[PDB]
Amino acid sequence: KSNKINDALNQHYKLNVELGLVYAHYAHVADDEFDMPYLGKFIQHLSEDKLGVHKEYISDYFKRNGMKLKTDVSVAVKSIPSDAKALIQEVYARENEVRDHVKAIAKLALAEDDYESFYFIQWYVRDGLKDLTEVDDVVKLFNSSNDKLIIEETIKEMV
Amino acid sequence: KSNKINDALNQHYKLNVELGLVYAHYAHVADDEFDMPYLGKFIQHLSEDKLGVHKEYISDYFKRNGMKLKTDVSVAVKSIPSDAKALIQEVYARENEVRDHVKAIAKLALAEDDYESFYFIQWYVRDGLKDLTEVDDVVKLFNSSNDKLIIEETIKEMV
Amino acid sequence: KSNKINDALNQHYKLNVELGLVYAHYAHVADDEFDMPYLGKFIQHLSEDKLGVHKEYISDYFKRNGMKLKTDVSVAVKSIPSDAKALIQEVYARENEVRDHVKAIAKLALAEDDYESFYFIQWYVRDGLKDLTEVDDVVKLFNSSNDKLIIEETIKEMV
Amino acid sequence: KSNKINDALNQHYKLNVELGLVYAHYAHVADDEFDMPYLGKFIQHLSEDKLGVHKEYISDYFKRNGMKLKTDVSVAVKSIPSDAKALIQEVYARENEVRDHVKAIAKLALAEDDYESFYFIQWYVRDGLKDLTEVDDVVKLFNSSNDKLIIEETIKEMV
Amino acid sequence: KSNKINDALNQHYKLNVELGLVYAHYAHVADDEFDMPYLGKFIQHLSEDKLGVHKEYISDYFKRNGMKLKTDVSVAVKSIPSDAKALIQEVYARENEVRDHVKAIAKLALAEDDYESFYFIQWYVRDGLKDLTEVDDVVKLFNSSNDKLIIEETIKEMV
Amino acid sequence: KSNKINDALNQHYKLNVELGLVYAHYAHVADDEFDMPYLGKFIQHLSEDKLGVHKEYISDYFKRNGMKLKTDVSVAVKSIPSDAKALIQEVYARENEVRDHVKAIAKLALAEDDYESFYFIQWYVRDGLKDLTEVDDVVKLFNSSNDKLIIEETIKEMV
Amino acid sequence: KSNKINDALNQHYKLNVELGLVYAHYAHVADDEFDMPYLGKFIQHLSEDKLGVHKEYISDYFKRNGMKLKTDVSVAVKSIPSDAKALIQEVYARENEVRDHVKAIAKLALAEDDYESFYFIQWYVRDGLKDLTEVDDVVKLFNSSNDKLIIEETIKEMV
Ligand SMILES: [Cl-]
Ligand SMILES: [Cl-]
Ligand SMILES: [Cl-]
Ligand SMILES: [Cl-]
Ligand SMILES: [Cl-]
Ligand SMILES: [Cl-]
Ligand SMILES: [Cl-]
Ligand SMILES: [Cl-]
Ligand SMILES: [Cl-]
Ligand SMILES: [Cl-]
Ligand SMILES: [Cl-]
Ligand SMILES: [Cl-]
Ligand SMILES: [Cl-]
Ligand SMILES: [Cl-]
Ligand SMILES: [Fe+3]
Ligand SMILES: [Fe+3]
Ligand SMILES: [Fe+3]
Ligand SMILES: [Fe+3]
Ligand SMILES: [Fe+3]
Ligand SMILES: [Fe+3]
Ligand SMILES: [Fe+3]
Ligand SMILES: [Fe+3]
Ligand SMILES: [Fe+3]
Ligand SMILES: [Fe+3]
Ligand SMILES: [Fe+3]
Ligand SMILES: [Fe+3]
Ligand SMILES: [Fe+3]
Ligand SMILES: [Fe+3]
Ligand SMILES: [Fe+3]
Ligand SMILES: [Fe+3]
Ligand SMILES: [Fe+3]
Ligand SMILES: [Fe+3]
Ligand SMILES: [Fe+3]
Ligand SMILES: [Fe+3]
Ligand SMILES: [Fe+3]
Ligand SMILES: [Fe+3]
Ligand SMILES: [Fe+3]
Ligand SMILES: [Fe+3]
Ligand SMILES: [Fe+3]
Ligand SMILES: [Fe+3]
Ligand SMILES: [Fe+3]
Ligand SMILES: [Fe+3]
Ligand SMILES: [Fe+3]
Ligand SMILES: [Fe+3]
Ligand SMILES: [Fe+3]
Ligand SMILES: [Fe+3]
Ligand SMILES: [Fe+3]
Ligand SMILES: [Fe+3]
Ligand SMILES: [Fe+3]
Ligand SMILES: [Fe+3]
Ligand SMILES: [Fe+3]
Ligand SMILES: [Fe+3]
Ligand SMILES: [Fe+3]
Ligand SMILES: [Fe+3]
Ligand SMILES: [Fe+3]
Ligand SMILES: [Fe+3]
Ligand SMILES: [Fe+3]
Ligand SMILES: [Fe+3]
Ligand SMILES: [Fe+3]
Ligand SMILES: [Fe+3]
Ligand SMILES: [Fe+3]
Ligand SMILES: [Fe+3]
Ligand SMILES: [Fe+3]
Ligand SMILES: [Fe+3]
Ligand SMILES: [Fe+3]
Ligand SMILES: [Fe+3]
Ligand SMILES: [Fe+3]
Ligand SMILES: [Fe+3]
Ligand SMILES: [Fe+3]
Ligand SMILES: [Fe+3]
Ligand SMILES: [Fe+3]
Ligand SMILES: [Fe+3]
Ligand SMILES: [Fe+3]
Ligand SMILES: [Fe+3]
Ligand SMILES: [Fe+3]
Ligand SMILES: [Fe+3]
Ligand SMILES: [Mg+2]
Ligand SMILES: [Mg+2]
Ligand SMILES: [Mg+2]
Ligand SMILES: [Mg+2]
Ligand SMILES: [Mg+2]
Ligand SMILES: [Mg+2]
Ligand SMILES: [Mg+2]
Repeated sequence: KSNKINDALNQHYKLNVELGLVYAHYAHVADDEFDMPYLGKFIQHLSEDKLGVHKEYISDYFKRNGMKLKTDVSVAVKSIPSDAKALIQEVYARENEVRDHVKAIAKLALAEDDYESFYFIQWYVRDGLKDLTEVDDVVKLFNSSNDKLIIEETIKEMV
Repeated sequence: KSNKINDALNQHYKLNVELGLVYAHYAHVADDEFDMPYLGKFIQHLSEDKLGVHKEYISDYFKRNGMKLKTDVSVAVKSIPSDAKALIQEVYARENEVRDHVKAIAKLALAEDDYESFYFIQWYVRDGLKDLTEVDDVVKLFNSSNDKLIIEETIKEMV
Repeated sequence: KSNKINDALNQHYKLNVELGLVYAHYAHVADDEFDMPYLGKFIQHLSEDKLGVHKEYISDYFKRNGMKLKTDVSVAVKSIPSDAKALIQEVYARENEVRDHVKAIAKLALAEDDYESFYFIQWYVRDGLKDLTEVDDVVKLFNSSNDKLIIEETIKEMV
Repeated sequence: KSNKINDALNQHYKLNVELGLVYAHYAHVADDEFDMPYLGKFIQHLSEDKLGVHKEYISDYFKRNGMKLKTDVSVAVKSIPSDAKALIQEVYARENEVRDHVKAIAKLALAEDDYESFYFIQWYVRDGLKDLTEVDDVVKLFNSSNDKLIIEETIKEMV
Repeated sequence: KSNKINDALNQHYKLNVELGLVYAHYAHVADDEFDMPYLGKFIQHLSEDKLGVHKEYISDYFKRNGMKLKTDVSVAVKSIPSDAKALIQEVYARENEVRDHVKAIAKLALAEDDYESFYFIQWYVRDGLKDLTEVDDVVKLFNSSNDKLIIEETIKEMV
Repeated sequence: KSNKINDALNQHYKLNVELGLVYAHYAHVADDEFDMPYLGKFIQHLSEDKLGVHKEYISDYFKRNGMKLKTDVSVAVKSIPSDAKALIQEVYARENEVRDHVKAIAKLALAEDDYESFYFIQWYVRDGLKDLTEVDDVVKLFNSSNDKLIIEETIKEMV
Repeated sequence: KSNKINDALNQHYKLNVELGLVYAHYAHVADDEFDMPYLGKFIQHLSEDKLGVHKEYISDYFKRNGMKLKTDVSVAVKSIPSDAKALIQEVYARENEVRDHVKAIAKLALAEDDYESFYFIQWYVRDGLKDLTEVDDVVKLFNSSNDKLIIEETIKEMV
């Protein structure tokens, strides 16, 4: 097993956990402070996504190839974006950074001739683009209407 | 809303998140290092429990009564118990401490005449005893047999 | 049986009856004067709630523990809020006062060592918070959009 | 719209509310003090009848023809009939007075050439006679047997 | 675990066992000596209630919190009430005393900050009032009719 | 009716009640102290057997033939066997004594030419042998394996 | 088509055939000599896997891209591992070597810009890790218990 891939995947595990905890806070704020419970449910589903399969796939993959899991988590939510559009724009920015880290891991697996890892990362390559697409669709709405309740209703059909 | 109850519930939110992240690591170790995948699935279900409804009930309760959510999370898993029995014994110890914190919150709600909070905490009072009972049943097995595969098979029927 | 609990529960019976009659008027006004029939149906359901189980639970509880029922009802609706948002804001204020009276009854039952009464009041402790949450969700909409028909459509899915 | 019909219908709304609150008390007393829970359920159904459709039909009719609703309610139950037969005899007397008020409203609608109102009142003309028939059937039983449990059993099949 | 709560719950276990054995005798006598087999089945169901879940909940609760079970039972039925009404009146008296013991245990749990115990006792707080209500409904019948077969038939529908 | 049969059956009623209360304690101890919850459920089913039909058949038989029921119960569980095998061995000993008392009642019924009683006792003659067979099958396991969890699993299929 | 990829895939075809024939022998020995028929069925399923789709996918892929199939097979099973744990440990070693050959083919396809081949090999990259995981799970059991029949029973649920 590759130590650099092991480290890179342990950092991605850490990123998904910390992002998931931030999104859970953002989801609470979207509902409570911004009166957009469907925006909150959208962000909450992203939170459970990062804290669910996004982190468990890595821990399960480690079991198979003899890599070691590291749990080292530090996250504090110290400021909140000022309104709902800024809130989901901040979610978009974090999701775009996820794509960059995933790209680095794919590049490294090919450099290490670690084709089991390149394969494993394929899911994340795809899911990074679709999570970002789902978020971008929501960011769209805030530039498409000035009525929070119209946006809310549109979110309800986007699940 | 009570500031002391708000602080006490924010600390319990923090405890459930951090416990959930530790259990996820313990579940990985139970399977990978100790060859007890059903012990791992038992601990993993506890992890999803703490990181799921145990934390979301608090955030949802805050939305209703005007309390504020705090996300301040710090956890590192720096040593692992040496074998499976010590692993689940350590889970038992953490679950027993949960009962003590839950008791303090119930006592405080009555002191504050905060009966909505005393009510909310009732679930946790009960779930604290049953989570501890489920864990204690697993600790039982390691003193009841010296065969890991017998214990494993018994865990598989305890879900 | 406690005379003070009996008096406190008889006043709560009186409050639920009088609130129910006011809400029935408010529901009529929401539909007829303000053109918001779904706001009216929301308020009408609150009216039937107070005039239904909220009052009958008390009368039934009295049958069990030997307390006496008092019927002494006086209510006149002499002014109406000027628009729909003020109408539902006034409903919110009344529902928040209900929480305070419920809290006093819980405190008194513990003071009297009347644990059957503390138990009975638990439903009301919970229902006070959820009725207030349902009303607060509707008050949200009037600060989320300036289009009565958008608010109306959003109410129709909130039942 | 007719002001006299509006006033006459507002008084009938007031009568149905106040009668409904009295019957709810009578139903409680029939069960608790007189040991006739089925007599109580009979009277309770009359209570929900007056406090339900009997009052809501008027408020809904007002929405259609531009009449105004008045909520002005004053009722105290200060004495209770001494036994069950007197209790249901008192219910009969109140129901018979309802017929007289309904008759006055029908007479007035014809005098005003208000045929929408004469039509609306037709339901009440009929329901006044059948409510009084249902009550009279129960009053029958107390002159037909001296055994409360026989009367109770007969009430249970009369719904 | 609290020693005083342990003792108080062990005495309640003892009370439910001894009451259950007395009711089983009373049920036999209601059928055989008093010709009221449905009164007997009513009392027999109370007997199985006390000797069933009323005692097993305590023993199961002890397993969870580390309290010890005591079995110390002494009961002799040395006199029987003279007729059926006195028989069920005596059942009522015993059930009313159960409420008082349950109240003492709830008061003690709050005094000990034993919120798991206060929670456990909630069932008994409620069941004490409803068992007493069921018995009181049967005592009602003996003051409502002088015909044992009418009372019997009424009991058959009260289960 | 025979006075000696009446006395012999009243003593058997007393034996089944007292045995049932002891088994309920033994079942609690098998689960809590010995970590054998399925052994506990086996013993608990024996407890409900003695406290159920084993005692009610006698009380019902008395109703038919004019014998009198006596309730005189005295039982204290003052020592517990030291381990699970001794626990079920003690259950076996008590069940074997039941066979001897049942035999004495059958012998007495034939001596009294009480053929209704000899018939009634036939069930007990049979059930005495099968209850003892069920218990003996469990005692078998403790001499067949030294692993409590293997024994536990075998008990789970023996119901 | 690449001659080096053609040669590398023809060697992998040869490896899967020869491994499949060895596993078929090992499966026979696991059942017959070692009394572990479920271990035998596990190894037999691996045998049919290598001799089935693992070899036919290659021959079918050759049909599509114009590569030539070579059949050149030489295998003799001349010694058998001494016990069951050594038997499955030897299976593990062979499966781990399969991963190395699969890795070389993936590396070569990228070197040849043969992306149809890199794609085809992806299945094998994944199946190499899961076949090795399935085998490793069985090797686990021999270090988890010293009872062949416990291991056998555990294998039966692992299919
Ligand atoms: Cl941070
Ligand atoms: Cl690889
Ligand atoms: Cl830490
Ligand atoms: Cl409160
Ligand atoms: Cl007023
Ligand atoms: Cl109480
Ligand atoms: Cl009045
Ligand atoms: Cl007209
Ligand atoms: Cl006694
Ligand atoms: Cl507690
Ligand atoms: Cl004794
Ligand atoms: Cl005979
Ligand atoms: Cl060879
Ligand atoms: Cl290509
Ligand atoms: Fe919400
Ligand atoms: Fe996903
Ligand atoms: Fe950070
Ligand atoms: Fe903005
Ligand atoms: Fe995702
Ligand atoms: Fe996704
Ligand atoms: Fe829509
Ligand atoms: Fe729409
Ligand atoms: Fe739609
Ligand atoms: Fe596994
Ligand atoms: Fe749970
Ligand atoms: Fe920490
Ligand atoms: Fe250890
Ligand atoms: Fe839980
Ligand atoms: Fe739980
Ligand atoms: Fe087994
Ligand atoms: Fe099994
Ligand atoms: Fe099984
Ligand atoms: Fe309308
Ligand atoms: Fe409700
Ligand atoms: Fe008022
Ligand atoms: Fe306004
Ligand atoms: Fe409500
Ligand atoms: Fe409600
Ligand atoms: Fe719309
Ligand atoms: Fe819609
Ligand atoms: Fe819709
Ligand atoms: Fe009743
Ligand atoms: Fe009607
Ligand atoms: Fe009046
Ligand atoms: Fe009279
Ligand atoms: Fe009517
Ligand atoms: Fe009617
Ligand atoms: Fe009938
Ligand atoms: Fe009948
Ligand atoms: Fe009938
Ligand atoms: Fe009978
Ligand atoms: Fe019950
Ligand atoms: Fe006694
Ligand atoms: Fe008497
Ligand atoms: Fe009960
Ligand atoms: Fe009950
Ligand atoms: Fe009859
Ligand atoms: Fe009947
Ligand atoms: Fe009937
Ligand atoms: Fe258990
Ligand atoms: Fe049986
Ligand atoms: Fe004894
Ligand atoms: Fe022993
Ligand atoms: Fe039996
Ligand atoms: Fe049996
Ligand atoms: Fe089995
Ligand atoms: Fe098994
Ligand atoms: Fe089985
Ligand atoms: Fe075979
Ligand atoms: Fe396969
Ligand atoms: Fe070879
Ligand atoms: Fe070996
Ligand atoms: Fe394969
Ligand atoms: Fe495979
Ligand atoms: Fe099995
Ligand atoms: Fe099985
Ligand atoms: Mg390279
Ligand atoms: Mg206080
Ligand atoms: Mg006090
Ligand atoms: Mg005219
Ligand atoms: Mg205190
Ligand atoms: Mg003879
Ligand atoms: Mg190249």
